[PDB]
Amino acid sequence: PKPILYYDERSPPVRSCLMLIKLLDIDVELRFVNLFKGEQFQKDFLALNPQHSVPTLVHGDLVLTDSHAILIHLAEKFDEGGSLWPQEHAERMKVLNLLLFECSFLFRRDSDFMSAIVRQGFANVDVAHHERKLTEAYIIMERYLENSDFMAGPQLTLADLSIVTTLSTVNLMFPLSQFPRLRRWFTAMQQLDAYEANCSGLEKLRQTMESVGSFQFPSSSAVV
Amino acid sequence: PKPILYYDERSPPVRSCLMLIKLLDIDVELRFVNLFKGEQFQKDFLALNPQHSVPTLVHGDLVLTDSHAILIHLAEKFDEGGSLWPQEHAERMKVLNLLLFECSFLFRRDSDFMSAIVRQGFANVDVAHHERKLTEAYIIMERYLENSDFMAGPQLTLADLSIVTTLSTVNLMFPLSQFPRLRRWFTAMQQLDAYEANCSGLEKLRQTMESVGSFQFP
Ligand SMILES: Cc1ccc(C(C)(C)C)cc1S(=O)(=O)Nc1ccccc1C(=O)O
Ligand SMILES: Cc1ccc(C(C)(C)C)cc1S(=O)(=O)Nc1ccccc1C(=O)O
Ligand SMILES: Cc1ccc(C(C)(C)C)cc1S(=O)(=O)Nc1ccccc1C(=O)O
Ligand SMILES: [Cl-]
Repeated sequence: PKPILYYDERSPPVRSCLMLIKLLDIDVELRFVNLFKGEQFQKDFLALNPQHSVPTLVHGDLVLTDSHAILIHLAEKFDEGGSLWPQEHAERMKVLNLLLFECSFLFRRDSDFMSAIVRQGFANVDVAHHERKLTEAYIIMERYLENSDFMAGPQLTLADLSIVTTLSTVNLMFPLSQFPRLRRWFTAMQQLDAYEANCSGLEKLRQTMESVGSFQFPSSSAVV
Repeated sequence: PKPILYYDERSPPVRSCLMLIKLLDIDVELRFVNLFKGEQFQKDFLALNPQHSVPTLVHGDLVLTDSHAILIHLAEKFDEGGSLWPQEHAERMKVLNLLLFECSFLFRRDSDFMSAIVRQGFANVDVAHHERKLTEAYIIMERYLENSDFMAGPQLTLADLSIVTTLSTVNLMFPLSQFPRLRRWFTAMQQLDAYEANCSGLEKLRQTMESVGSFQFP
């Protein structure tokens, strides 16, 4: 039975899974869950995933409710032996470490910022506070890229797929002018055929956020 | 060379690593980084871990900056063939899925609440708001425990070690009396010899929070 992905492409973690699915040419059934309308609280979806979150993957009996587990599972089943989720223990641990950075730091802070916009309206958000917190994430990623060409080493890994979607979302608001390594890396990610899977949901998120938050992202910020 | 763990045992994720180290008899060099004094910001540690977070593990050339990577790494290096980090793919994915629940949901929400105390003062925290957020996490774990004795299945895994330390920290404020499966699970975890590794840091966190929060837990 082929994998089933419950998804809303506005979510950066969803887009990371879509990028991997395109990159590896995985045949997956897509089932849309509209987060803006609250469909993640439908009784049947809640029973499947009590965290009421996307992405959620159903693959046979296996139910995964975190993008980072979905990325690892799909890499192991469809990029077996490959370099996205590298074979050598230390290289694999490096990728895992950066996946968890994305979960615990970059996504956490972007989520905090974007949900404050939705709850309060942009005009009432402490933007300087969130600018400091997300600039710190930029600094950390710049450090990682000062030591290696991609996030977790010399070649593309799951860490880049996980991080680039949330980075592109942060960068709707906050420019990368002061971060040359992160700009070079982001530009390189944008040249990948798989990055096409990030573009549509990023734009839909931009539209939804501007509407719900009553504001406009500065057009000059996003690297394009 | 033996692993080096940079730690402050007030941190629940740190305590999860301490529990695994005791559980597996890992010879580790502990290096205390006093988070209350901001030692995670001095130049050499920042250069080591720009996230300025504990636990941080240095094992040869490998530098891990997240408790869940540290748990997996130590289980793979020191408990190959064990049930804590099971080899079968579906079981391993299930443990991984719960480790990420701890990171993304349970710890995130407990960190939100505790941060609010430190930043705003306990007297100014919207306790009802955080009670709702953390009770939702209790509800989810109760569902996870519906038909299995542990978080990720019939046996103790890394997921239980990760979750129990944060759970004990949430439980400083919010009791478990309404969640029968979760309360029984927690009592069972407290019977593990390895759980002794959680006790000191939990008490030190309580004391530090009550001092800085200018308050006193229930
Ligand atoms: C991850 C995510 C999914 C869906 C959305 C929209 C439906 C708003 C387009 C936004 C985001 S987001 O990355 O911008 N973060 C939030 C923003 C607002 C509210 C909640 C969150 C959250 O993460 O829970
Ligand atoms: C990460 C951290 C930093 C500083 C502290 C001291 C209170 C000891 C200064 C504790 C922690 S902690 O690791 O002990 N957990 C939290 C406790 C309070 C607020 C936030 C957190 C959190 O992690 O977010
Ligand atoms: C199914 C399996 C069997 C044997 C192994 C090893 C011999 C490599 C331990 C690994 C796996 S696994 O494909 O499920 N592995 C990981 C999953 C999540 C995070 C890290 C790993 C990892 O391998 O380090
Ligand atoms: Cl593989």
